[PDB]
Amino acid sequence: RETWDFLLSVVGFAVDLANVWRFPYLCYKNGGGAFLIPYTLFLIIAGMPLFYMELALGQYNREGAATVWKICPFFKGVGYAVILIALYVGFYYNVIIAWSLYYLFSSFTLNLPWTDCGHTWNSPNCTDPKLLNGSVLGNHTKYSKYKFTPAAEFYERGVLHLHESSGIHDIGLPQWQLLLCLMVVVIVLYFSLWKGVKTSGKVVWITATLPYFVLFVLLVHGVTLPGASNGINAYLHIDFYRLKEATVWIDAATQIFFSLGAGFGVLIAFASYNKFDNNCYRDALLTSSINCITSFVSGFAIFSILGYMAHEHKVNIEDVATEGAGLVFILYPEAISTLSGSTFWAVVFFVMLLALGLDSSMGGMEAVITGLADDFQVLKRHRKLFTFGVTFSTFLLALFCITKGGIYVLTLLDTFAAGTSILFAVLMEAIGVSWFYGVDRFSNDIQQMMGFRPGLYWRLCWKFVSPAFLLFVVVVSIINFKPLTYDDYIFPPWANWVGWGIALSSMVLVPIYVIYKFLSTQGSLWERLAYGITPENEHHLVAQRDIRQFQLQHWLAI
Amino acid sequence: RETWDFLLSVVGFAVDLANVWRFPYLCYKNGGGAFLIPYTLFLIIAGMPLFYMELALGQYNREGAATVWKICPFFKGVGYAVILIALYVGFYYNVIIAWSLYYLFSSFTLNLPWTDCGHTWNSPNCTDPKLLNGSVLGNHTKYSKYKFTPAAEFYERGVLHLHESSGIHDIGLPQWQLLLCLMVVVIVLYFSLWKGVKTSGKVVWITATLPYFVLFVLLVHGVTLPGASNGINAYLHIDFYRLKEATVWIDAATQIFFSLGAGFGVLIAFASYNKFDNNCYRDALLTSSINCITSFVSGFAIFSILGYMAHEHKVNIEDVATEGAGLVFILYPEAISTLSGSTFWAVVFFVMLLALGLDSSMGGMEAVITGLADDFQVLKRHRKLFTFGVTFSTFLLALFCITKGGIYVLTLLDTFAAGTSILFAVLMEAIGVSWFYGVDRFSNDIQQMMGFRPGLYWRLCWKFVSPAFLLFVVVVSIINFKPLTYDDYIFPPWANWVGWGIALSSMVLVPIYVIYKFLSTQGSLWERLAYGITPENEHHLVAQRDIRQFQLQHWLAI
Ligand SMILES: CCCCCCCCCC(=O)O[C@H](COC(=O)CCCCCCCC)COP(=O)(O)OC[C@@H](O)CO
Ligand SMILES: CCCCCCCCCC(=O)O[C@H](COC(=O)CCCCCCCC)COP(=O)(O)OC[C@@H](O)CO
Ligand SMILES: N#Cc1ccc2[nH]cc(CCCCN3CCN(c4ccc5oc(C(N)=O)cc5c4)CC3)c2c1
Ligand SMILES: N#Cc1ccc2[nH]cc(CCCCN3CCN(c4ccc5oc(C(N)=O)cc5c4)CC3)c2c1
Ligand SMILES: CC(C)CCC[C@@H](C)[C@H]1CC[C@H]2[C@@H]3CC=C4C[C@@H](O)CC[C@]4(C)[C@H]3CC[C@]12C
Ligand SMILES: CC(C)CCC[C@@H](C)[C@H]1CC[C@H]2[C@@H]3CC=C4C[C@@H](O)CC[C@]4(C)[C@H]3CC[C@]12C
Ligand SMILES: CC(C)CCC[C@@H](C)[C@H]1CC[C@H]2[C@@H]3CC=C4C[C@@H](O)CC[C@]4(C)[C@H]3CC[C@]12C
Ligand SMILES: CC(C)CCC[C@@H](C)[C@H]1CC[C@H]2[C@@H]3CC=C4C[C@@H](O)CC[C@]4(C)[C@H]3CC[C@]12C
Ligand SMILES: CC(C)CCC[C@@H](C)[C@H]1CC[C@H]2[C@@H]3CC=C4C[C@@H](O)CC[C@]4(C)[C@H]3CC[C@]12C
Ligand SMILES: CC(C)CCC[C@@H](C)[C@H]1CC[C@H]2[C@@H]3CC=C4C[C@@H](O)CC[C@]4(C)[C@H]3CC[C@]12C
Ligand SMILES: CC(C)CCC[C@@H](C)[C@H]1CC[C@H]2[C@@H]3CC=C4C[C@@H](O)CC[C@]4(C)[C@H]3CC[C@]12C
Ligand SMILES: CC(C)CCC[C@@H](C)[C@H]1CC[C@H]2[C@@H]3CC=C4C[C@@H](O)CC[C@]4(C)[C@H]3CC[C@]12C
Ligand SMILES: CC(C)CCC[C@@H](C)[C@H]1CC[C@H]2[C@@H]3CC=C4C[C@@H](O)CC[C@]4(C)[C@H]3CC[C@]12C
Ligand SMILES: CC(C)CCC[C@@H](C)[C@H]1CC[C@H]2[C@@H]3CC=C4C[C@@H](O)CC[C@]4(C)[C@H]3CC[C@]12C
Ligand SMILES: CC(C)CCC[C@@H](C)[C@H]1CC[C@H]2[C@@H]3CC=C4C[C@@H](O)CC[C@]4(C)[C@H]3CC[C@]12C
Ligand SMILES: CC(C)CCC[C@@H](C)[C@H]1CC[C@H]2[C@@H]3CC=C4C[C@@H](O)CC[C@]4(C)[C@H]3CC[C@]12C
Ligand SMILES: CC(C)CCC[C@@H](C)[C@H]1CC[C@H]2[C@@H]3CC=C4C[C@@H](O)CC[C@]4(C)[C@H]3CC[C@]12C
Ligand SMILES: CC(C)CCC[C@@H](C)[C@H]1CC[C@H]2[C@@H]3CC=C4C[C@@H](O)CC[C@]4(C)[C@H]3CC[C@]12C
Ligand SMILES: CC(C)CCC[C@@H](C)[C@H]1CC[C@H]2[C@@H]3CC=C4C[C@@H](O)CC[C@]4(C)[C@H]3CC[C@]12C
Ligand SMILES: CC(C)CCC[C@@H](C)[C@H]1CC[C@H]2[C@@H]3CC=C4C[C@@H](O)CC[C@]4(C)[C@H]3CC[C@]12C
Repeated sequence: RETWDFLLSVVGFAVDLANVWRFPYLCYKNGGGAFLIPYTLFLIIAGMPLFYMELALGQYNREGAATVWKICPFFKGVGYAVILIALYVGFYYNVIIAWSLYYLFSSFTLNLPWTDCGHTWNSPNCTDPKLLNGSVLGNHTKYSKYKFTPAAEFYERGVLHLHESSGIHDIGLPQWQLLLCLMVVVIVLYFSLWKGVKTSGKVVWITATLPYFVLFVLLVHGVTLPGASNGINAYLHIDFYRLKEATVWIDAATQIFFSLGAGFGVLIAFASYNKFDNNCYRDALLTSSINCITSFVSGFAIFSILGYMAHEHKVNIEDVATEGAGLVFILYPEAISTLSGSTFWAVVFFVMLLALGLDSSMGGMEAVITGLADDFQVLKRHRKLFTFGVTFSTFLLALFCITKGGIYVLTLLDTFAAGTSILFAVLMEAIGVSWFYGVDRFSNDIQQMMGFRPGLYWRLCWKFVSPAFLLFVVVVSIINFKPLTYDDYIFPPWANWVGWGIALSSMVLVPIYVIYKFLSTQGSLWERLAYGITPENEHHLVAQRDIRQFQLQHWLAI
Repeated sequence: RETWDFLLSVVGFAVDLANVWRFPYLCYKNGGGAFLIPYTLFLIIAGMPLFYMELALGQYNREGAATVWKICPFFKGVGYAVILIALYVGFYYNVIIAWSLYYLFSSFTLNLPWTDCGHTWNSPNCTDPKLLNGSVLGNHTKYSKYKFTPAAEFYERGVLHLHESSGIHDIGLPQWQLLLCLMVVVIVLYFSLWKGVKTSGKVVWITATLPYFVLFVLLVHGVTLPGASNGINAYLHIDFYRLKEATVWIDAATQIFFSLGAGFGVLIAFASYNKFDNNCYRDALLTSSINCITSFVSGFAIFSILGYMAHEHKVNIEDVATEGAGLVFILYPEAISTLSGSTFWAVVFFVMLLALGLDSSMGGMEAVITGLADDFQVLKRHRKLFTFGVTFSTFLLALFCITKGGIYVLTLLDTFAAGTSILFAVLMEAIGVSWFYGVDRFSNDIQQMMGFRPGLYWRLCWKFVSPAFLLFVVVVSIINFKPLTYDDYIFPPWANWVGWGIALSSMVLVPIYVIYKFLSTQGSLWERLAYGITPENEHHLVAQRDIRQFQLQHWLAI
């Protein structure tokens, strides 16, 4: 097996599409710091421990996301589910890239399209804050999401053409610009994964340095804006009534698992190609810290831009922009237009966005391919044809999201395909590793790898804290489910049913695989359970009947 | 390899769902005998020769629909395409079975639902021909498909609930009755195919004798009906202006390939499990003759019932009923209601219909499984799990057809997924067998199998007549494509585009596989072509450069 070298003090999981695209609007939806508090809370007790656990497991088992369950086959279906979940996000992650690519084609012009009105895609209700005599902002200002801004009009009508679709029931025909963009994206992804997984300097060298510089420049220019004070005050304000709710915690947990890459198989695949003596402890600590800092500064800049647009458009910060997946493509272009030499900064920004998106998609596809090739070794000899199959099936399923109303399907996937299912997957993983496999054996493996055992804090998190919190958030997501909306359009009940069915398609993979393993094994019921709970490399112990999982000392070991 | 025994003088391909369900409405659409003439024409020169060719190939190669191209790998993709085409019909063939199953649940009642009006599913516009004082048949009789008949109302509103769907753009939610029916159908199909392919007496013993008796009784009762004369005259009338058209020939060719099972891989799989000394000549002759006779008598009875309903409802025969896939479920129940003891005859009829449908679906699924297991031998050791995968994927894709507007998707599949693609597949097969592989080698194989060479007629058909006619019908289908309609609703252009894309998904499998084989082989371009045109068991000849396909004598051999 090959070993990846090209690894700075902080892995690439710190800066990704989740922190630059998902975290902004996920935080803007849940007020201000009222989303930051649960974010850091689930990061210190759930996110970082599960990150460390997945990294250590991938480094010790030297296997993919699915095969690492050779120590406990009854949870191997979990290794499938997360992979499918990864594929799920691949249905809309590549589309986002396409969006940036389109913005790239809009960045080479001397006059940015999102600067003013008067274009073909713009509607008659287009309010230019810079110069507009017909602007009656002082009046007829509906208390709702302001879509009559040049950036929002260019996003929904020029890029997505949402005005040609009434809802999810009538998506229409896929836009040909987005079609060609997605084709280019999947071609680039195929030409980067077919000949094995190389260092891929093209995207790594960028994502290592350029996103930090771009975020720094954006924050420095935003704090100097006239409306920065209101946005800063809104971002630093703590709304305890939102903490009293339940959706904020679910969103924080989902954003944690998105930014840290836990629950998709990317961490396991990454650790499988690392050195056996690599210290995942310091790596996980630095990754979590830098990811938290990056999310904090990204939300700070986002709220600064929101306050600026609120001061310019004379609208409330709550209703100045949207709360969907296209919030950054409306806020950041407006801030770039204010920058001197908007063309160069826009080009650099959308080039950064493309690099982060391609990096995330490449990591996800590599995780999926590694899992399915470790499960079926034949795919290791046909990686090119296999890579084509994944990228092509992905294109056929990403066509729904590039349609005239594909943003609704994208939101449906981001809310149901990822969410309330990844939490269950990571919960089952933690239960299988700490309780079924044993937290003591995991600590012994970590000691064999790095030379030292984790502290009691990590053990209590892997065994008690994180599983309990995951079960709690899963229960509170199931009992307190809320209807999905694009902040102006309420999804129909059958759309929610389809989303729940898509989530169950990955959730039920664990009991189905349990039943399959129970029926595929030969012997008594107790012998089948022993075969399903003992490692595949120690099945001879089942012949000796010395199964530690059938002893109370195993379950009472911390 | 196992060998099937349970084979009467005429194989089960004579009486099938195509002759009892597809042929009736396909002939009623194309006038009367104006559809019979091209049917027999394509049967004597295209249908029977290709039937004999596929039977002999399956009996000689002892392989599935795809692997029989071991003599010419460049056409092996064709063996895939037909299999996919089979799967295509499996998307709507099982649904038809479900329909009959629902009718079975409607057959145990003492009062048939399709006898009169006054039910929940019936609309206010329900005209009972038996007794109705409000019947003003003498007036307000729109010159269109009469849907205000009890049988049609029970079919479209009681079974399909078509009134709740405006078109293909809004299919709605799948009906739960049809859902349970399709679940029962796929369960029965899985429990009949998992433990290998047995004789399956349950459906074979029925389909051998019961359909003939039921058709005989129906014809005898129909010829005695008062309106039988008009229907007989319409069926025996030859409309030459329809022969001057092009759609009639396409429909006749599609019905021939449906009734004979050519173009789906069922014939190859059937012949692969037969004795090596089995005479496919007499079998093909008797099969074609009995299939033609069965189609003729079925159309005769159908036109008799149409004339009866025209006499009762006082409507023209052209507009007395529909021309869709639900014509038999409207005509035959009306004739059964006139029979003495309608309950028993209805039960026997829908039991026959279920047997034929299950037999056709079992043959198609067995062909698909045999092809995919001969291509990948590993599936021979996991036939149960594989059978589940085919049946389940089939259920997930048949859900579109059991919806409130699933009849539109069913018609789309029956018109595009099967049609203009199966003709291209059988054309490529005939070209690869007669020209690339060699008609002389095929005749030598038939002589080795049966002890005698086919006549010059069969050679000229396999090499000249049938390929030319297939190319002609393919060209006339491509250049003279007509928009699809349910005789009252015109499908939108994007529906036709999706249908053409589904057809191309199977059509382009041949050039894609050609490119794949060319790129996967190592050597010069001429050596790659030689490897792609010579049999896999004679590739050593490529080393000796004595390839007969590179000689003019091979192409000029009859
Ligand atoms: C909502 C429907 C789920 C139906 C799907 C239900 C079959 C259950 C078989 C099953 O669980 O066997 C697995 C292998 O599974 C696979 O292949 C890929 C399966 C991907 C299909 C999931 C599609 C979900 C939308 C595990 O097989 P294994 O025995 O652990 O290993 C096989 C071989 O690699 C050993 O080296
Ligand atoms: C509209 C998209 C077509 C994309 C699909 C394009 C790949 C092309 C590979 C290809 O053509 O390899 C085939 C094997 O193919 C398969 O697997 C099943 C393929 C089924 C996918 C078709 C889905 C169509 C809706 C033939 O492989 P082989 O080299 O002849 O034999 C493999 C092994 O069985 C040898 O014993
Ligand atoms: N879908 C999805 C999804 C969802 C939520 C997510 N959060 C985070 C992600 C993934 C983002 C990180 C991707 N990694 C993988 C690629 N990269 C890397 C570095 C050095 C290397 O070196 C070699 C070599 N020597 O071959 C190869 C090689 C590769 C580092 C970054 C994600 C993805
Ligand atoms: N999809 C589709 C589709 C489309 C268009 C079509 N036209 C025609 C068809 C198929 C209808 C015929 C199916 N055959 C296969 C099953 N049967 C049979 C007889 C004796 C046997 O004996 C054994 C044993 N000893 O194991 C096993 C066994 C099986 C004979 C009938 C079709 C299908
Ligand atoms: C089926 C699995 C294995 C692969 C595909 C998964 C995703 C891409 C599928 C699963 C269910 C699908 C949805 C099911 C139904 C609808 C409603 C329709 O009016 C628009 C498309 C839409 C919204 C589909 C979009 C694509 C979708 C979300
Ligand atoms: C079926 C899959 C595998 C391949 C085909 C994908 C389909 C969905 C895609 C591929 C190319 C696309 C077309 C490309 C360009 C145009 C022109 C535009 O003015 C209307 C939409 C239209 C007509 C698109 C419709 C959707 C389309 C046909
Ligand atoms: C429908 C469209 C998008 C299909 C893809 C078309 C383009 C992108 C394809 C068609 C043929 C392809 C080329 C075929 C062969 C090679 C040689 C290989 O060593 C590197 C890639 C390279 C150079 C490919 C690059 C991508 C390519 C140019
Ligand atoms: C165990 C290995 C070494 C040999 C056996 C190879 C077989 C079992 C492997 C290799 C190719 C694989 C398939 C490739 C493609 C698909 C389509 C999609 O639905 C994902 C799973 C599925 C259905 C895979 C299932 C497992 C598979 C059939
Ligand atoms: C969704 C549809 C349209 C496309 C599906 C593409 C994927 C799932 C399919 C298409 C062709 C398939 C490949 C065909 C043949 C082989 C060679 C065999 O030795 C291992 C499996 C492997 C490598 C298959 C893996 C799965 C595969 C890549
Ligand atoms: C619409 C989107 C999904 C189309 C994507 C097409 C991609 C996946 C296809 C189109 C043509 C293909 C190439 C055609 C030929 C070759 C040369 C061969 O020696 C290696 C593979 C390679 C380089 C193929 C790689 C995959 C490829 C680039
Ligand atoms: C083989 C699998 C992976 C393919 C999955 C993708 C298929 C099911 C998707 C991809 C894009 C989709 C199309 C996108 C847009 C339209 C136009 C709309 O007015 C009717 C539906 C139609 C025509 C869709 C039909 C289904 C479709 C072709
Ligand atoms: C998705 C629907 C069908 C729900 C049921 C899914 C699960 C429970 C079913 C579907 C198909 C089933 C498998 C079908 C056939 C076999 C082979 C047999 O030798 C052992 C049991 C085994 C391996 C079954 C185990 C259970 C199974 C995996
Ligand atoms: C994609 C392949 C491999 C498997 C599925 C094939 C069949 C079942 C698919 C392919 C394209 C599909 C159609 C694409 C688009 C539409 C329009 C939508 O308004 C209703 C469903 C409908 C009419 C789909 C029905 C199912 C369909 C016909
Ligand atoms: C996603 C696949 C694999 C499994 C689920 C299939 C879906 C499409 C099926 C399975 C069961 C179905 C439901 C069964 C019964 C009812 C009640 C009826 O009054 C309205 C429709 C409704 C609510 C159906 C909607 C469609 C449904 C949810
Ligand atoms: C969602 C529904 C339709 C799933 C299927 C449920 C029913 C039909 C399933 C569930 C469990 C199944 C049984 C499980 C095991 C066996 C033993 C085997 O030797 C014969 C079949 C038999 C007896 C199965 C028959 C079908 C069965 C009863
Ligand atoms: C050559 C044999 C002996 C060993 C290799 C087994 C592999 C290559 C076989 C066995 C299982 C197969 C897959 C099973 C399921 C699917 C899903 C569907 O899209 C049809 C093809 C596809 C994708 C098959 C492709 C080929 C496959 C992956
Ligand atoms: C469409 C989706 C929902 C379901 C797809 C089901 C089919 C394509 C998949 C699901 C599970 C798969 C099987 C999983 C594992 C094995 C064992 C391996 O040694 C040969 C292939 C085989 C037997 C696979 C064949 C293809 C398979 C049956
Ligand atoms: C909605 C439809 C598709 C559901 C169909 C479910 C079918 C395919 C599933 C459900 C439960 C399954 C059964 C569960 C358990 C067993 C016992 C095992 O020893 C052999 C397989 C067998 C008998 C399975 C066969 C397949 C099965 C019957
Ligand atoms: C994995 C593959 C084989 C699955 C293919 C089947 C999927 C794509 C089909 C089967 C039945 C379909 C559903 C049937 C009916 C409805 C209700 C409608 O108002 C919106 C779309 C929706 C919710 C469909 C979504 C797509 C669907 C779930
Ligand atoms: C469906 C779209 C992508 C159109 C292109 C399809 C065909 C022409 C493409 C798609 C993927 C391609 C394959 C991808 C990778 C390889 C492996 C390489 O060692 C030989 C060529 C081969 C086997 C390619 C042959 C051409 C190929 C099969």
